Amino acid sequence: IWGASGKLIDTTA
Repeated sequence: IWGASGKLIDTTA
């Protein structure tokens, strides 16, 4: 996950 993957999961890891 880098930035935003879809909508709800927004974490830089």
